[PDB]
Amino acid sequence: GTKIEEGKLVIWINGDKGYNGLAEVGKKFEKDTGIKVTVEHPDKLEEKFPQVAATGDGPDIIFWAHDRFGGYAQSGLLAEITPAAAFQDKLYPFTWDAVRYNGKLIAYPIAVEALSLIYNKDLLPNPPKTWEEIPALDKELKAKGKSALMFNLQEPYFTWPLIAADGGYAFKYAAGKYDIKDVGVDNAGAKAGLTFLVDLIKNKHMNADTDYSIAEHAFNHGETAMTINGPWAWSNIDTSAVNYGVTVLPTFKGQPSKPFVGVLSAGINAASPNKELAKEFLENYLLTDEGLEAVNKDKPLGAVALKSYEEELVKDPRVAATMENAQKGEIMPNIPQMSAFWYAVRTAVINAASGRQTVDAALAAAQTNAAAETVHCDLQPVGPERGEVTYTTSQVSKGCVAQAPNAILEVHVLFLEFPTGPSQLELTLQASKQPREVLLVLSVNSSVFLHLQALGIPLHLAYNSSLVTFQEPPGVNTTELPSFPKTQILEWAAERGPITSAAELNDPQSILLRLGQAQGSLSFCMLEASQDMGRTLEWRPRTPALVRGCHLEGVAGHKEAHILRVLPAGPRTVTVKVELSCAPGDLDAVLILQGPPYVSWLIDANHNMQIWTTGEYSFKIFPEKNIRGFKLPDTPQGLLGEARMLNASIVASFVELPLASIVSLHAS
Ligand SMILES: OC[C@H]1O[C@H](O[C@H]2[C@H](O)[C@@H](O)[C@@H](O)O[C@@H]2CO)[C@H](O)[C@@H](O)[C@@H]1O
Ligand SMILES: *[C@@H]1O[C@H](CO)[C@@H](O)[C@H](O)[C@H]1NC(C)=O
Repeated sequence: GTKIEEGKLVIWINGDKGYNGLAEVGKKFEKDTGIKVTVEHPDKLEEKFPQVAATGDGPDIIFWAHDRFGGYAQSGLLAEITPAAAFQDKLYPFTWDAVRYNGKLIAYPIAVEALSLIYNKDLLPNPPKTWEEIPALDKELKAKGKSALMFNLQEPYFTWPLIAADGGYAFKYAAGKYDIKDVGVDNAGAKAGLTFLVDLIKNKHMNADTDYSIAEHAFNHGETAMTINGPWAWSNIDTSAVNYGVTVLPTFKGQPSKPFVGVLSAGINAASPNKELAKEFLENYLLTDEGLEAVNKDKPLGAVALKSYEEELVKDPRVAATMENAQKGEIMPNIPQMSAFWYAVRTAVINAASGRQTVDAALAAAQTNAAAETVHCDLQPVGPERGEVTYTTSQVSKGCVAQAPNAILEVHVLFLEFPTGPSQLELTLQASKQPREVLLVLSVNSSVFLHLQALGIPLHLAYNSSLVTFQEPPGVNTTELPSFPKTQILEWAAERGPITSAAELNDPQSILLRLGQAQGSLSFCMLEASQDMGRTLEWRPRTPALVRGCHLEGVAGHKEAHILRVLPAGPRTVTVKVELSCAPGDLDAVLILQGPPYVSWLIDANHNMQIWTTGEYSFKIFPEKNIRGFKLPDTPQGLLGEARMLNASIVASFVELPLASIVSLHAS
């Protein structure tokens, strides 16, 4: 995972999309502006983004169907989109409606996705028009060693068209609003579609464990005559020798299959310093005939939101079929509750298809699990002038800690990466309790002025003399760092001695390295993503956390709530420093500290404020006096509600951080 860096763009998009073409567009944008663009497709990126954006990192731009973005915007994780009317006129209005949340545009619409029925012409010159005739057809095809239909059953998105065919829906829309207390997952028609699916699996016309890979591999090799998929899937079929047609989904109970219409959208991370660059890229490069053509060449986008290129794409009969099915379905709601809904429906379908539940029990349960938490406010990013949060953590982008029994020399490796320009770094090596000599290998990404503190350590240095400049240089204990890739640097260093710790740090402001603190028993040091270095390494990153806040409506008086939520495995004391500036002589404020059960809080504040925490807390002035905490809500909205209970009209600070040792908050 590439961290955010000012002057560059990170982009997340699902692994089934045309990220190759999108990266091509990024190479164009880089050529023009000199801004590099890194496109990646992490697994479950839609569930990862909300957690990662709150820490300040994550992609500058996230690509996903609109249904999720509402959630993100409720948590204050997306910047407001303010395109010029001239640009707004270039895309269809309804695609803008998809990205409308509380009157604000939260993303850019890209494409319009809808599932279609893909069939093999050689196997099925005349594909059935109804679900009901599929079984009778699968008998005939199984006689020939084939199957009628195979599509992904592990995601409710693919099976929804049949559930919704009769009276099935997610959230009823009326009076210009979605009613979150009205859900149509457990109704009769949904039960009928899902019961017909369960009847297909029950008769061995489909395999309950079939997934995306199984269905794609099966259809591309001619094992099955039919599959259900979206535009993105046509490319891999083109490579295959299969002669395929793309047409309207079958009817169920005489009614057309209603797929959920998605709108591939690009949201701009509220933690991004490159917002203006992301708007430039999305508006003037990605959304053009050329850009959308480059992406669509890799993986078809379906119908694009951009009108000029849509007028060309509609000439594709496959896109025409996508539109035909989309016209019969329902654009997904974009509300924050959709996530929960999806989870529920998922576990329902699965459990109902595996036989663990009856359709009735599975769907009733779905209706109950879809219930979402109470929302107390819409969070909003807070600017630097209002508040700033800096912290020290033990977590690293990549890291490893290991023990070296009997080793006469131990090796520590640091892969340090910095943005453009000279950077300043403080590095301190802390001696272990007692003669073992140490090797420090530090490779740097740019020029760095370094304060190295190593006291009573028989230390050897390995670095680049041209990039690293010392405030206090040593004369003799130095080795010129060879220019290898990182893995080869690790092996080169291992040729001198075993590696006890290694870490890749992005734009570190300060670093502390503790010798002889090796945790557990691990003899080989292997880099793992998002590793917790424990006591071995503690560093202060330069990028600050994402601070958020809001106003709690219907709450009298002026009372500020400052919330810090530490994210999740042993007893840990988090130091929390609070500096409130321009605070009135008498200020009513509360500090809410939420974290796992194993976290104690050590509080130091320049102001006298209420204290509301989990676990236990102690003031920095009274180390050994322990005050037991309360049981606090786990969710962000839960904590906001706890703030409302405390008569807080204004949430001044809201921060979410992982595995933090020290946390300094500042608010004015
Ligand atoms: O199944 C739950 C899932 O449904 C939708 O995800 C789609 C997505 O819209 C398509 O672009 C493509 O990636 O297929 C996905 C299903 O595998 C929702 O957009 C998503 O929020 C939800 O998790
Ligand atoms: C530092 O590394 C990051 C990612 O590895 C890269 O984007 C950036 O350009 C590098 N800095 C320099 C000065 O090359």
